[PDB]
Amino acid sequence: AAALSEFTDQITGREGVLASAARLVLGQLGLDDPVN
Amino acid sequence: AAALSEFTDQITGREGVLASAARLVLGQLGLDDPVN
Amino acid sequence: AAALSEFTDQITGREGVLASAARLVLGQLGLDDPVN
Repeated sequence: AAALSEFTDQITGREGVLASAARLVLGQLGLDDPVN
Repeated sequence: AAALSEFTDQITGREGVLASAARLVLGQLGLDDPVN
Repeated sequence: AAALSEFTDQITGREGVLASAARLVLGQLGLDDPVN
């Protein structure tokens, strides 16, 4: 009953979904830098 | 030809879409703090 | 009133969306070859 495949698939699918969506909404991320 | 309505609507709608996607993909954001 | 930007943006965004959907629904495309 190894069911890790479905959780990995959904994690990858929503990751791709957010990556595709956030590219064109001009939502910049990671503008911060470690300055401490 | 005041078309600002459509750009404002799409910005808000895709912002809502990414917010909806964010919560259930356990993607924590803003974990950083200003420590400088 | 140059509005080509919004049509280009939506075309690219939905193209990215369909590409994102394609690669986990195991929908193989282009399996055909020109054999004529």
